[PDB]
Amino acid sequence: MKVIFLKDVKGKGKKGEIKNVADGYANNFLFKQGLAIEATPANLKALEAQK
Ligand SMILES: [Zn+2]
Ligand SMILES: [Zn+2]
Ligand SMILES: [Zn+2]
Ligand SMILES: [Zn+2]
Repeated sequence: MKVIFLKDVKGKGKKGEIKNVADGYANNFLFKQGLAIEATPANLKALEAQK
């Protein structure tokens, strides 16, 4: 699934990147720890507002 990285995650992604990752890794690690959010239209809008 496509995510937006909020923080660098070594080996996986860098803050600001939008990219595809394994679903289990997004669900159980990235989302759980606030390291990325789902790359939905709503989230991109909200994120751009908060930047
Ligand atoms: Zn999926
Ligand atoms: Zn940082
Ligand atoms: Zn970095
Ligand atoms: Zn946010």
